[PDB]
Amino acid sequence: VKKLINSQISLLIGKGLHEFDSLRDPEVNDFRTKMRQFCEEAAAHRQQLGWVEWLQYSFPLQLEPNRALLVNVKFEGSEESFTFQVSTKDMPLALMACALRKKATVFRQPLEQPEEYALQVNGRHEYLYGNYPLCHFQYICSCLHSGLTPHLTMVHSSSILAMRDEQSNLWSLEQPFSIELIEGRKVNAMKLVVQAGLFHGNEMLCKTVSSSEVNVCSEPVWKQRLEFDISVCDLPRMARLCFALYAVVDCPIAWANLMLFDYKDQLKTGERCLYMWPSVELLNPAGTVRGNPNTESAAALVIYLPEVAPVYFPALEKILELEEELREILERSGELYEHEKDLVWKMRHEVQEHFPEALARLLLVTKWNKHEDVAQMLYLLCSWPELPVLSALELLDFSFPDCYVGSFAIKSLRKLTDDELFQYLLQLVQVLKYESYLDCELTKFLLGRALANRKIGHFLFWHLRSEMHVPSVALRFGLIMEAYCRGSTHHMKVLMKQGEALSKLKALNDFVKVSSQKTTKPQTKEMMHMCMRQETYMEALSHLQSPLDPSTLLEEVCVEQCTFMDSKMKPLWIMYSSEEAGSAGNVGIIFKNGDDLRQDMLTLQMIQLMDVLWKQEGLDLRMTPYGCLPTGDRTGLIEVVLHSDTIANIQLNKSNMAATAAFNKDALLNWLKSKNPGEALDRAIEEFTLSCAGYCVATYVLGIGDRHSDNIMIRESGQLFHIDFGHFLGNFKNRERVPFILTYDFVHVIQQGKTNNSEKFERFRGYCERAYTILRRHGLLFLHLFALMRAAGLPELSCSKDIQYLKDSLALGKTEEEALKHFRVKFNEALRESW
Ligand SMILES: CN1CCN(c2nc3ccccc3cc2Cn2nc(-c3ccc4nc(N)sc4c3)c3c(N)ncnc32)CC1
Repeated sequence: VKKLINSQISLLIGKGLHEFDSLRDPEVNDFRTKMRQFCEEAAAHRQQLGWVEWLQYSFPLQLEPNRALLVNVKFEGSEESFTFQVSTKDMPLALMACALRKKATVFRQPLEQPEEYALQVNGRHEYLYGNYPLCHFQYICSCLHSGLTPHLTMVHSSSILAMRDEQSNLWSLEQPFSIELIEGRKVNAMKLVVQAGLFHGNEMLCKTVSSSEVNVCSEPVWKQRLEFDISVCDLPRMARLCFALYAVVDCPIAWANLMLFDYKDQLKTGERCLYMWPSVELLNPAGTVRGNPNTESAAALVIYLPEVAPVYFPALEKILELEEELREILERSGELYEHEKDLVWKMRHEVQEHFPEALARLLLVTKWNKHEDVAQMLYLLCSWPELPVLSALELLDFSFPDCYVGSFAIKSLRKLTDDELFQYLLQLVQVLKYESYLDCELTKFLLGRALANRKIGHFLFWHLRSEMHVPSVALRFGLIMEAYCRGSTHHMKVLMKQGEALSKLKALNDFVKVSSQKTTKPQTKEMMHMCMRQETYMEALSHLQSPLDPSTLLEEVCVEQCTFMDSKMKPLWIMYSSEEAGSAGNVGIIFKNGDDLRQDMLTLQMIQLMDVLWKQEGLDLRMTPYGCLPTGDRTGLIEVVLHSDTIANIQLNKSNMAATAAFNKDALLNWLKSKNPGEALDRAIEEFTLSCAGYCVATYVLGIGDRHSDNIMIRESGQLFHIDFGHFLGNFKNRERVPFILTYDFVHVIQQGKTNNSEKFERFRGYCERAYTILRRHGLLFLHLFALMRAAGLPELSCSKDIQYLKDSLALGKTEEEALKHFRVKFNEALRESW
């Protein structure tokens, strides 16, 4: 039975656990046991929560960032149901009470308090409970805007408890620092050099040193000594040694990095063999500090770590043993001349006292290649007041490589609400890539939070699982997933069911790719349907939680509605229905295989954020942040938005449609008039107008380029949205400066199909201005989030030039005033550009 579990984990994570063992490694071996402990105790806590608490773990509320309402309620065993009039201001308890009083009369009354129940959304993994107005609940909202009547089910507490039950599991060393560079094993055309250097973060702890010029063979021999311009007793606990190997007459060949203190803080010695990574300013301090696992093909560099006695980096305990100014004027870019830094350092007790939020600026002027300077910084750190989340996020960057610091950030991040934490999860994962060691505060934090909230849990898994084909993080992520599963047996089973669907989806897609190159779509579609109709398909692809959103259930797959697009990577359109969920169960997914959805996922998340900030301030721009999740190697899912189309498509202005325009510009409006007759039209134009304003501003600020009519969509409701985001930050395909954009087809619709409507247009103008100004108030939030993502190795997000795009598009350089004028400048341009 333990064997079975183990083998299912292996299948889930996509890498056998025997591959962990066979490395014979203390770091790994300790990670696995210590974490297993951690996670299982979390299982223990969970399996004894109160029923409500369980609900919060297992189906977290989905909330919003008056008038009368129709609701249909039913109880768990019967199909008999009741349809109340309720108030959107009513608490769920009120509704439950009504449902009880209705139960008690039909079924003549005993009768059992409302506080025993929770309302489940029919045919979804969603519930409604807690002291909230009914329309604070996302699902309730959905229905309101879209006409529909809420279908809920009274679930008694003991039913929930049955659920909970079924899911049970030294400064003494002054000499300079030297290594020996012996030899290697590898390929090129000339002469070979290695250069070395010591980094603490992006910072060099002294001048790098080079190798002497050796002939271009395959098994080079230096046997060199290499002494660095720092004392040994100075090295900071996080000192990072970096090499680059290249040829010369420059040809980069490979790189390699390691920590100088092992993970139990022992200064390392003596011999290391270094299995290097292929080669893409040659030095790469950010890159993984574990070696290439391709040990039969990686160039290897043997080095030697001299002995100097054993020596353990000091305990904190020891570390801790060791004018009327203008400093404010300097305290507001953040790059600064030398005297300026010396000031900060001198003033550092004042910064802790009267500018606690300047921690970061101080960490950067602090002298990490001087142990003394480090101990006082730390001294100060140990009594430093906690920081707001936004400063914490700043601290997570590569620039702050020290563990004590790392830990203080987590210490500030702990007050994250589950909803905020979810908003940043993508970033906190990509950051694991910077970790020096396996066992770390962050991982523990992520594991702890995942284990306490099944949705964090769900998405952590997929973020991790989607990078398994990436050698440099295969080991770390595989280990984290493993831990996670030890903490959740039942979830592991739910997630396997998802991997299986994915798997078949991959098989089905490959067959589609083949069949299509030997026949007509119609023919291929009928084949697709047949292969789907096989039991093993029918069964694998049905009854699962959607990896795009676990609260959506994909019940029965409607084969007659499935298809593929005949072009490119042949994506799959797979549709579901569910008797239980009624209309709400009619959902679809799109399976893409051959593209990289990572950058789309990032963009749509910045758009989701943008919406939340706008909403937090009372502006709902009617955005469509649809689900998009990479799940494997150039593989992932995209949520289907029903009742929508592409602009381009509506503009094929095909005869014998409702939309038959005499002039092409009418096409778009014709279509809305057909989807929104008589009185309904006014609504749709308004929707169109708000969504258009959001996407105008989000695409501008993000530098989303390559925008055709075939990657912009409208919903029958009026809402316009952008899809397919493959180039951003001006990086259209090299790097331009996309203007604000404004299609004339849209200005037509905003103005209700009239040539002048300054009235309607100048509203629109305001929307834009507003959406724009709010974003700016959270400029840093974007800056810090985009900074953390430089870790993903997204090729359109590599460097300084990339994030620059944002500072500018947001003009965080200018003031509340001059930003807005400057904005209007590029708005009227875009305007007069509309022919
Ligand atoms: C026929 N109508 C409705 C179905 N339709 C589509 N059928 C497809 C069949 C197989 C594969 C993809 C299809 C895409 C569409 C149009 N379309 N494209 C998308 C879409 C959305 C996002 C997205 N991101 C990428 N990187 S590619 C991509 C494609 C889409 C969506 N999310 N929801 C609903 N319809 C969508 C075109 C217009």
